[PDB]
Amino acid sequence: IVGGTSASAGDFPFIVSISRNGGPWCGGSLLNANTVLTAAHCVSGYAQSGFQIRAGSLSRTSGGITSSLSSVRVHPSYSGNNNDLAILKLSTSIPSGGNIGYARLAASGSDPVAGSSATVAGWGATSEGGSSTPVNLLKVTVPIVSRATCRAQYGTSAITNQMFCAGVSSGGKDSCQGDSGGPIVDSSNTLIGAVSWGNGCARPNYSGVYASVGALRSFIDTYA
Repeated sequence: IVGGTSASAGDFPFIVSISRNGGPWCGGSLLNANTVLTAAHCVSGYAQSGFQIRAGSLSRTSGGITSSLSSVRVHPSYSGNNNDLAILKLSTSIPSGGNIGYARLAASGSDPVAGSSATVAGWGATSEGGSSTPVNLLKVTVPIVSRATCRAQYGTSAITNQMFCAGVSSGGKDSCQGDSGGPIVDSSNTLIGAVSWGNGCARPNYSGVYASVGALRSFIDTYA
C-alpha cells in the first residue's frame, strides 16, 4: 500500500495474508471457515504446496491462525488481467471470533459508483519496486474512478466489465506489488473487489484496477 496508514486490530477481520515459499506474496479474504478469495494471478500456474494463509493477525509473519491449501479454483474465464479471481480451499478450517470474521460480498449485478469511497488493505510495498515490505497491515482510502475514465487511461478493451478502478488523479494513494488478491471494501464495509493490476503504483492518471466481486459473484457463490 502506497500512501496508507497502519491498520488497527480488528480492522478487516476477514483479511488473510498469503505467503509463497515462506515469503510475502499476496493477500486474500476469508469467505467462510474453509474458503479464501484471492486474485487468480496470485495462484494460477504455481505449485499449491507453496502457499500458506494467515488470518487474525496484523502481522503477515506471526500470530493468528494458519492453513495450507487443499485446492485452488480460478474463474473459468480468467486470462491475464481479466476475471482475476480464485477460490482457495483451506486444509485447516478457521473459525470466526475475536479478530477473525468472514467477508460480506457485493451482490450479483452490482458495480461500484464513481466517486464513492473505498478502502484497500495489504502488506505490499510502499513504493514501486520497494526493497522491503511491511510486517504489519496497511490501509488506504481512495475514490472509485469511473470505468469510462479508467478506459481513457488504459484503453477501451483493457478495462472490462469485470474490473473497476480506484485511485486519485494526481496519484499518491494505491495498492502495489504484494497487495494483489487482498480486499477493497465500500463505505458499507462490503467486499467489492480484490487488488488486481495497474500501471505502476499510485501514478497520476493510472488508476488501480480491481477484480469486481459483483461481477464475478456467481463464480464465488458456486464454489464458496
